[PDB]
Amino acid sequence: SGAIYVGNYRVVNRHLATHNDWANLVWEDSSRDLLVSSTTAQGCDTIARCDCQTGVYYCSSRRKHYPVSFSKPSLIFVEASEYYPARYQSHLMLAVGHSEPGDCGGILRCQHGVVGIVSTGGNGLVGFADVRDLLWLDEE
Ligand SMILES: [Zn+2]
Repeated sequence: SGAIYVGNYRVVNRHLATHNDWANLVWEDSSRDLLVSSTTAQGCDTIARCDCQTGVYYCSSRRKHYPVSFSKPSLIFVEASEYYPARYQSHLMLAVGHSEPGDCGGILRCQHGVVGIVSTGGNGLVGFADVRDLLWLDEE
């Protein structure tokens, strides 16, 4: 589990979104595994605006933050998980590291701020849904 809080937005894995999220929907994209809902309180997070490929991510199934190198966001085939069938996921970054389903929502951060959240795992990789292209998260 986990979310990003920026402005009056809450960014969550689409597959973990709640009824309240869907009832206060700003934007969602199944192909990206992302959903954004509206918040009353202002968020603590800053979104990275950059093309970093190194950062640190939180792994709940290890209670640890790990430094990682990761690929640039792309359209990647993802094997079946507990929460999706095998499918193509867009805007996905991969790193070598540990990720189980409940690790979804852990933040990946670089020197510029939040890069994305954990969205995929298995076979010794961790996949992250990028948010750095969502420039509208920083305004309105
Ligand atoms: Zn960066």
